[PDB]
Amino acid sequence: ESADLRALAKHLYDSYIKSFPLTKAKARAILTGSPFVIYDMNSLMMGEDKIKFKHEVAIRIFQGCQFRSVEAVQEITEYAKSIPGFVNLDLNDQVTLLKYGVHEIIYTMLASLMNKDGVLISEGQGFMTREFLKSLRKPFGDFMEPKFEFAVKFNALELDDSDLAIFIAVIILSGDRPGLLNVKPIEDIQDNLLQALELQLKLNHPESSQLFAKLLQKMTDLRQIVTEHVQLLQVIKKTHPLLQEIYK
Amino acid sequence: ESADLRALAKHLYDSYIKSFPLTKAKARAILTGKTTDKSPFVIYDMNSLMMGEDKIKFKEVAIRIFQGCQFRSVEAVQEITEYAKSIPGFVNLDLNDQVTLLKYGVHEIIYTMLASLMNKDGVLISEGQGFMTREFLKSLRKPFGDFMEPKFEFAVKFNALELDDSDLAIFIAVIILSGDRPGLLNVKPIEDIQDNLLQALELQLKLNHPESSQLFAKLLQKMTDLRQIVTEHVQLLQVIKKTETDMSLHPLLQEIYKD
Ligand SMILES: COc1ccc(C(=O)n2c(C)c(Cc3cccc(O[C@@H](C)C(=O)O)c3)c3cc(OC(F)(F)F)ccc32)cc1
Ligand SMILES: COc1ccc(C(=O)n2c(C)c(Cc3cccc(O[C@@H](C)C(=O)O)c3)c3cc(OC(F)(F)F)ccc32)cc1
Repeated sequence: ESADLRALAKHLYDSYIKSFPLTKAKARAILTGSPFVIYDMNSLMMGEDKIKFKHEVAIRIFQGCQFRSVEAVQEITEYAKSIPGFVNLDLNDQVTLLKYGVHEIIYTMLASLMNKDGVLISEGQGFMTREFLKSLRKPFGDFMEPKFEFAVKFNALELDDSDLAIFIAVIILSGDRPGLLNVKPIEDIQDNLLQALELQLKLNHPESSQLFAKLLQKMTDLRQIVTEHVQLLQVIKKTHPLLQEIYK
Repeated sequence: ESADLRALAKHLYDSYIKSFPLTKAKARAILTGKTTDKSPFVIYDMNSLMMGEDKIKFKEVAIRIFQGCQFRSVEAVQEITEYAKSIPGFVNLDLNDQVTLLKYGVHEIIYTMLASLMNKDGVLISEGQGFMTREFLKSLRKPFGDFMEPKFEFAVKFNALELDDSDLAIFIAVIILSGDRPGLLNVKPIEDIQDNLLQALELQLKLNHPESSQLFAKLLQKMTDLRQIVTEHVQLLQVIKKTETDMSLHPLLQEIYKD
């Protein structure tokens, strides 16, 4: 019934607002008419004075990137549990859906903070030019570049938060994660989410044909770059004890 | 609102179940004979000890008891570290403090979780499939004949409170979020979180144990016992480092063992 799908869509959007402090609406405002910009080395070390952070440079930026991801994982976990029927699944399965899902969702939402020329950082207090990041030493200079390419493609679909809120729910409820014990309910929820997302895209983007389909195709792009992302970390194993424990 | 607190109690229980595979519930079942779980091999002498390698999954004996148990400590730290990240606000804190809160919280959380595996006669070992008796341990060599006994005495006193895993989960969190740790940069946001956790604990206790007069207060005092356990532990550890310089401490434990 289209009435309840519209309710599901509003429920998730409200939960997403609570779970994610820096919305896409907010990020896009900041990128388009003031956050300190980081375009080279001098601007960076200036930027710890302006925007306060935690305790060489290529590695320091990589690491602080992990910090944020751990922060992100908690936001996604908290959002995940507001998905109807999620907490009711077998606890191991919830843990399995998150394990394989948080990456795909992080890159999805990193797209909201990026454009052609760089990426907002630190709750949007900052902006890191895309040029400075590729200026970084091999292989560091090559880490965020593949994401920039995915983001600009992805942002071309002109999704808003209310779209993204359902979309990422769909990501979490993937019935093909290894090690799932009871896939019936997982796929039951996903189809519901898929319905809500199909209607949402229609009402919210009437003039955009088959956007639903085009969006589902991007989940190919996501899983590809997630694979390629883990293998890029697994050439930086070619490189505290509690810190490595907090970030494993 | 009470409703915000129950929600926090549930979230914490939920992560606790996800991060610690041997709950107190599983452990009380093994320790009584419940047919939800199968029965442990008991070790009480060197002979029983020695078929236990054939029986249950796993250099003289008292040393590699201490070594086996040592690597078990490491795994626990990882789980507590895993648990800590689920604590609303913990990973947003300053990174130097996160390390700080772990550095001091972790042993107070071990002996709390280790109590779950103990009775007045011994301790489950090897994920539950073993049971090493108190006496056997107390009878080990001159230095290694005093490791476990104080944790036994705490565990006996502590298990008196009759907490379950859903209580422990909040209380384990209150331990981590201790602003009074040495070297904390921003004590203040730490204490807004603990202030909240303690509110959650209070409610959870009053509801889960509606007859246990002052369980909350009584439970906060048990943090006193915990801190004394850690100090006797650490100093007795430096004996071993000097008795047996052939013996190595795992680095993650060695870093926690600072100050
Ligand atoms: C809910 O999902 C997200 C929440 C936060 C963020 C976020 O702020 N990030 C930003 C701005 C970034 C980009 C970035 C670049 C340089 C330093 C960064 O760390 C600090 C400055 C920070 O952003 O707080 C962050 C980011 C990277 C991340 O790891 C990666 F995706 F690469 F696997 C994860 C989250 C990241 C992204 C997704
Ligand atoms: C809350 O997290 C945990 C706390 C304790 C344990 C745990 O299993 N332990 C057990 C059963 C023990 C008890 C024990 C005694 C002898 C050998 C042991 O190790 C092997 C043989 C095993 O566990 O199978 C384990 C234990 C001891 C520890 O070191 C100490 F803190 F005491 F210095 C640490 C953890 C220990 C696991 C998780």
